[PDB]
Amino acid sequence: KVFGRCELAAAMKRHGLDNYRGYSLGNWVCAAKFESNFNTQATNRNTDGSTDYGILQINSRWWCNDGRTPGSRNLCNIPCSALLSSDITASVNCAKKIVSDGNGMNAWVAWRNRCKGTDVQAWIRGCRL
Ligand SMILES: [Cl-]
Ligand SMILES: [Cl-]
Ligand code: NA
Repeated sequence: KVFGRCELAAAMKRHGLDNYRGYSLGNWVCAAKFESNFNTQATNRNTDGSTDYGILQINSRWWCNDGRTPGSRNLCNIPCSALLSSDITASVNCAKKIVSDGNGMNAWVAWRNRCKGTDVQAWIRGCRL
């Protein structure tokens, strides 16, 4: 599913991401914009053989099992394919564990390079929340 900006902001808010670990909603929307263009079906293979999945491009290296990432972990206890669902629950629930992992949203390299330190509130401006 490809979400509209405000539609995903509302879904993210409902699932508890607004100010989760201190990150206002626009940070979550901005990260999703640049990680997947708001497409729950996005996937992207990494050079080490791991794959990123979903609206927040969660990596199989640590967080989910895809049966093809040698030596990886499944810290979120879920098959990576669950992160591609039109239902964002798993992506949100696993992103909550990642952002609680000590590095905050720096875990998402696109957030660090394209959202951090910017006016992220613009990503939810105008949305009914
Ligand atoms: Cl594996
Ligand atoms: Cl933090
Ligand atoms: Na894995």
